[PDB]
Amino acid sequence: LITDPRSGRTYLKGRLLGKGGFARCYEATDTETGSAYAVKVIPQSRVAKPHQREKILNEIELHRDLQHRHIVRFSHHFEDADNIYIFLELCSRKSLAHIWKARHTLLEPEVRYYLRQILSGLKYLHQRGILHRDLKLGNFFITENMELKVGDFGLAARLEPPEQRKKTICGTPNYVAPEVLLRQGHGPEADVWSLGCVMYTLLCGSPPFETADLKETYRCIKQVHYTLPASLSLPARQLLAAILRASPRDRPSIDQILRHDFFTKGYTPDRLPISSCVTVP
Ligand SMILES: CC[C@@H]1[C@@H]2NN=CN2c2cnc(Nc3ccc(C(=O)NC4CC4)cc3OC)nc2N1C1CCCC1
Repeated sequence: LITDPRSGRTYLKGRLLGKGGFARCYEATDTETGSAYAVKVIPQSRVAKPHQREKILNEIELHRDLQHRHIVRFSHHFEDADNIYIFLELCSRKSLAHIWKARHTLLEPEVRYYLRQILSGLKYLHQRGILHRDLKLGNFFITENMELKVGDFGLAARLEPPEQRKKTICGTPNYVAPEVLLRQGHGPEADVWSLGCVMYTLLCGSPPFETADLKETYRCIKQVHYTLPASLSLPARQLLAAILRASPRDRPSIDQILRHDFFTKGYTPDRLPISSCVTVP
């Protein structure tokens, strides 16, 4: 159907892109200009409580001015008594979670190709004093040009000193850093850890601390108990080992990650073919 603001400007809702607690996403085209967006439709009732209202407002607040080629462009939002409509950059090639579901694994140059873009995106965020806090495949949006845009600022936060930062446990369990599980909160090092998990998932097929239970995963994270498949290259295993460190201060910075042999000695394609979304390039 149609969506509209205070100006009466209409937008045609296309296909449902996805759901997940608690927003429905659609492709939305402006009726008068044809401008396409990825619209997050949030029911007002699901964000009526203060904590849920604050989460939604923070996402909008932090996402608003973010201008980087490796960051989803926030377009605009508006709201009525029923919904909150968040208009975001539509990325025609879905997400790395969609590609991962189709592929299971990516080849080393592909992982390197996406990791560079993710790191470029994250660096921009970190330089702006914003922590993503929810780095996962599901949050890396792919355009028609096979350009990765880091998205979903639903858990984004202002980077705060250790003593000041909220000590809340949040973020996708398979990607969450041990200091977060230890109620020390998220620092830039927690985003770096999530990237180590991203890298591992893309190379091996599954998150490194994935188990049957959440409790067991949390124990595996805290003890940094995971297996490095023998088939991954030495620079890939070296980088995964440097990144997946229990102590946040022992982890490399984004600049250090990018100066590691995995990136410096490895082949990075200038572009990946569209076909790589569903099958080996
Ligand atoms: C709009 C919400 C987020 C997002 N946040 N920031 C940018 N975002 C997105 C940008 N582009 C897209 N693209 C798409 C995602 C899934 C599909 C897809 O076909 N989904 C099939 C299961 C029905 C198609 C997309 O574009 C044609 N999704 C976004 N997503 C997806 C998250 C899950 C649903 C949409």
